[PDB]
Amino acid sequence: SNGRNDTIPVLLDIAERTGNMREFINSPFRDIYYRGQTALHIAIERRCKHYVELLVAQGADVHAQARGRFFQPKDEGGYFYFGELPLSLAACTNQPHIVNYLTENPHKKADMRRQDSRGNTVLHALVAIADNTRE
Amino acid sequence: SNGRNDTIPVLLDIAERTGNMREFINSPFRDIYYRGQTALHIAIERRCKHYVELLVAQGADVHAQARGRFFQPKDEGGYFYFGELPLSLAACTNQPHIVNYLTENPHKKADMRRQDSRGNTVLHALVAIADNTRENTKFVTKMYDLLLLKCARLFPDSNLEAVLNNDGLSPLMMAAKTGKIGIFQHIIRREVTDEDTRHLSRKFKDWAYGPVYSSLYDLSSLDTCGEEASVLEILVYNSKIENRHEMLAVEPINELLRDKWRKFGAVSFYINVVSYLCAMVIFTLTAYYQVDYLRLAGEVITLFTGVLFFFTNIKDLFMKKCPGVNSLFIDGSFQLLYFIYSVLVIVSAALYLAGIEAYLAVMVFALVLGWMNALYFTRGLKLTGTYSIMIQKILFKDLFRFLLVYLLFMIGYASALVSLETFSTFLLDLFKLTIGMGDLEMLSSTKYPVVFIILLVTYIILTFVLLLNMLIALMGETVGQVSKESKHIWKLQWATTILDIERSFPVFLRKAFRSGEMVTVGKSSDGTPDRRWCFRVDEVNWSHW
Amino acid sequence: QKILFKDLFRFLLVYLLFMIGYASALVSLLNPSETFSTFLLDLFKLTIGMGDLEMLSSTKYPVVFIILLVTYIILTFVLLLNMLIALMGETVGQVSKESKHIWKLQWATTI
Ligand SMILES: Cc1nc(C)c(-c2csc(Nc3ccc(C(=O)N4[C@@H]5CC[C@H]4CN(c4ncc(C(F)(F)F)cn4)C5)cn3)n2)s1
Repeated sequence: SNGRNDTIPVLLDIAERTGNMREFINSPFRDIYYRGQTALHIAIERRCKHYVELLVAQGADVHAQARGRFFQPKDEGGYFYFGELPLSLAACTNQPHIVNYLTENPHKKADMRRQDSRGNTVLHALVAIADNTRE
Repeated sequence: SNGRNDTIPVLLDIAERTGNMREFINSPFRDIYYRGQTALHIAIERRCKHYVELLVAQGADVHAQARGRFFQPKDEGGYFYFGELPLSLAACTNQPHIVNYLTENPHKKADMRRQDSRGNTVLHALVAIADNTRENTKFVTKMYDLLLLKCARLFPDSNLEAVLNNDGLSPLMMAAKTGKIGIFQHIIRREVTDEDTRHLSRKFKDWAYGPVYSSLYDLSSLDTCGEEASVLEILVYNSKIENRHEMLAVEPINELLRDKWRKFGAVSFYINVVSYLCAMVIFTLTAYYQVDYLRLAGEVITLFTGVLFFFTNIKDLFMKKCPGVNSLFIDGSFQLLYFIYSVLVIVSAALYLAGIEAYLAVMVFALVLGWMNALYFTRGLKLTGTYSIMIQKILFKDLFRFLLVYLLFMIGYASALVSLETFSTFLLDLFKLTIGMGDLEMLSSTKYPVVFIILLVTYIILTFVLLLNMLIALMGETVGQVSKESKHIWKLQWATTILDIERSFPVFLRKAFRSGEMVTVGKSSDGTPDRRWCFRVDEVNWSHW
Repeated sequence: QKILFKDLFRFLLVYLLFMIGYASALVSLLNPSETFSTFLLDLFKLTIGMGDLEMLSSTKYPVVFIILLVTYIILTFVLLLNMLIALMGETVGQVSKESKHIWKLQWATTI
């Protein structure tokens, strides 16, 4: 709410003492509709640059796959197909700052050449999301 | 003058000296035109704030009923209807400061729930004054919001919009029936984001994932399973036809009609059509034989269909009926055809039992009118609905007044031509001649071989060329302008068919096929969830994030 | 092809519907079985005006039969000709640009 939530820093502070920091920021939702969507996907689609920076600073993942039925083309019975990668999600939601940060960061960067399950790269996803409008 | 006269405070001082201040500043004009307009109404309508504050300071009256004939709707013979309250008058003249002050003031305040002699609240008055213009709809919607929110903050109870007038109409159905796109559309997709006053909204934000926004429209009054007054039935039946199309094309209504179609509407119609075609085939087979037991069963089936149509047409009298439905193509035009076909069938049966030999003529007329009736069921597709609308327009035009007076023109010119029982014979001969199957043998018996020659040439000219040209030009004028209202009245016909199918179902069947879904859209007093029958409409927008 | 698809089927459907209904109604006034083909042929001939009305006098009631024939002729001819003319005019005044756009497609296809 209101662009910030102070709980996450304390939650990560607890998690690192629990000794599961690599496993903590990872959540392949067993549900069919939300299969593979980790916390980085949520942080990116919420347009929260600071939280994306924080989560990638802990070194979780930059190549997580959003394989759920929700994350499928409308022809297959989905609602939003952006590719299946956090970089593809950032590119398909019009977040240039997130794309820039994910491409050039010290911790871990997602290569633009990576292909999802369908083989689509970031540009294939950008083509898929585009409709013949102006904005 | 110049916004201030200094005589008012002095006169009020004299009045308070005289000890009649309650009766001094109160002016129930006994004139029939101004029956009730007190000084507060005059102060407010002059766009003056300091004087209205000054007069209301001593507490004269704030709920004065301006029952005058001048303060009545233009349809009743007035010139300005604003409700009948100073608060409603201030709200109907775009005076946000006056309406603000009249509510949050120490001395005396006007409750927004108060109703005039018509039962109209201030929101009803705002709906009544609104028309379909930008500079009007702007402040009407803005101050309708303002008033709804203000009545929501104070009195944490049922919203002001839930108060019905003496006709049972809330502002929503009042706007739907009277035909205002502005306030009606604003109410339909009303979204309030404040936490305290959130239950007032009618369009929610169920879920969102980047550039996809699944909004959740409310169907509190749009779709009611019979046991309430509904906006949709009023829109389709009781509204201003001049402006009915633009209000059936709003966000929930059109997709709600499509959902009803897909659910039961389209499939009821196909069951409804195939049955009528089968009945028409059975009736044709029965007529072709006029085995006798089988054709008697077919005749019984035909009589059953005829009596069903007769009961359907008669039962409408005790229901929504008696408009000027003689020219409307919203199933009003086909309703008279239904009734005529049923009456022909019934009269044929009666003459079949009364011994009159003219039974078969009426029965065959019933069969042919029944096939022209089977032409009705092409409303299921726009490509065929437009064709049906055009062909029915021509049938409702071609055979009527101009063709009728064309027959009368034949009558008159036959009467003029005869003899410068022979009248009827010459009439038949001329009728055959005009089509081309007649003969010119009448020239021999003419007493004047001159005059008639040129006269017959002129008669042929007018009867054939002129009438054919004007008849063709009739559809020539129609088509170019009606290319769009063809589909407009097609939409009206489709919606009317869906709603008429829906009514015939029992209440439990309507609830079984009820559209939308129950959603907990928020919290209320005592933590009770808002269980509103809502209608999801998924959307997409790459402009706001 | 556009006229054959969208318009020819509707015209034929309406024409056959009216013809079958009215022909069955007229046969309902028969006097004795196999007269279906001959009666349909004579009605079709009378539609343009080349037919014979010899069988008309054999019916019991001449007035209603003649009136119904007149209604058949006027309604079918006027309505069907008017709908043909109106639909073709509207099509050629509306989708000429769409046909222009289309022709390019099979031109490129042929290439
Ligand atoms: C201009 C007009 N004036 C009047 C008075 C009109 C009028 C009134 S009733 C009527 N014509 C009727 C009446 C009754 C029925 C009928 O038995 N039904 C309806 C609803 C349930 C049941 C089966 N059906 C159906 N249910 C689900 C599907 C699914 F599988 F797709 F889900 C498919 N089909 C349709 C059909 N048609 N016409 S019309």
